[PDB]
Amino acid sequence: NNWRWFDDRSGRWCSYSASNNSTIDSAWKSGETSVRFTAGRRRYTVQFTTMVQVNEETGNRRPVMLTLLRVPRLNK
Amino acid sequence: NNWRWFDDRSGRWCSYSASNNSTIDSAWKSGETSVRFTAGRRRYTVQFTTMVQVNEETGNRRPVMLTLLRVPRLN
Amino acid sequence: NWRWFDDRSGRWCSYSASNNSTIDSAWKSGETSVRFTAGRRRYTVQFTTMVQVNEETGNRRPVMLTLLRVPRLN
Amino acid sequence: NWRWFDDRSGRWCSYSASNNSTIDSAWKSGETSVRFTAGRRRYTVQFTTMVQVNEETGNRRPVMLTLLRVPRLNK
Ligand SMILES: Nc1ncnc2c1ncn2[C@@H]1O[C@H](COP(=O)(O)OP(=O)(O)OC[C@H]2O[C@H](O)[C@H](O)[C@@H]2O)[C@@H](O)[C@H]1O
Ligand SMILES: [Cl-]
Ligand SMILES: [Cl-]
Ligand SMILES: [Cl-]
Ligand SMILES: [Cl-]
Ligand SMILES: [Cl-]
Repeated sequence: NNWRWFDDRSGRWCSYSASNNSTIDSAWKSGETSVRFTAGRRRYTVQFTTMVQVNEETGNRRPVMLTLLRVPRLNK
Repeated sequence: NNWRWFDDRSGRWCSYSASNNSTIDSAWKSGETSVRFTAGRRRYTVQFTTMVQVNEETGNRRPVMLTLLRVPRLN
Repeated sequence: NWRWFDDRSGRWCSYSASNNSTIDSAWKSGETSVRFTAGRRRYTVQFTTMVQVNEETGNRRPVMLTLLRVPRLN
Repeated sequence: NWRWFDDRSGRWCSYSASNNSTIDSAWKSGETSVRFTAGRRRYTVQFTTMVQVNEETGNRRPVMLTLLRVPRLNK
């Protein structure tokens, strides 16, 4: 949905699974400074103070972004 | 609770109930141009293209806003 | 990019070009408030409550900041 | 207010004041992209993907726009 992480291999921003997006976005809305999530057993932490995702198995750091919708909304 | 409506009587922005905030925020995230909700004995439409809430019983209009959290977050 | 709500017309209204520039400059500088005048009336915008206040009467009208989509559409 | 991500250090990095101003001026004017130079390096920032492209090598560096809280907090 609205969070993305950048894949350096493909050179593209990528969406999370619905479940992981909801876990991240819920922690964002609750004021937490970081959040843990998994893809299967693979562990990750998103650090909101640096906007980086840390792969907790390889240590690789990928940037994250929060997409923003226009305000006000455009007419259809 | 990230949506707010302005109360001209008190001069303050006000929160929605958790459930009404969720209805509004779910329609916002889904790309809808407006959303209806019920609070007490009144039905309201939030018009996202104008950022105004309309009381459908009386026609009264109140402005709305979406709060935004800082990016990046502070330590 | 800044607007104030006019309850008489029931609509958000744009600020004048100069008032918009004055308000947006203070916003970007991290200030908590900014002064301006319109129609020979003195106002303060309070960014911590997102309202404009008539300094003589105390009347509060809400303000909003338009936001651009991120990413941008093609 | 604009930042680019450095995959070597794993950190977001600031632009020079002049390059930040070039990027932000194009952002505010509705452009879909903007070119800038830093020394011998030549880049395009693509706002539709939030990526900076090195015009010589094609290397992609993600970019971000910092966002100030609304409403603002008291000091
Ligand atoms: N940003 C603005 N830009 C242009 N016009 C504005 C703005 N803000 C308000 N106005 C207009 O400014 C006018 C006043 O709104 P207000 O400054 O809030 O103060 P009050 O409501 O206590 O009215 C104060 C006195 O003015 C009258 O004679 C009344 O009888 C009062 O005696 C409205 O027309 C607004 O649309
Ligand atoms: Cl990268
Ligand atoms: Cl990895
Ligand atoms: Cl009402
Ligand atoms: Cl004005
Ligand atoms: Cl590069």
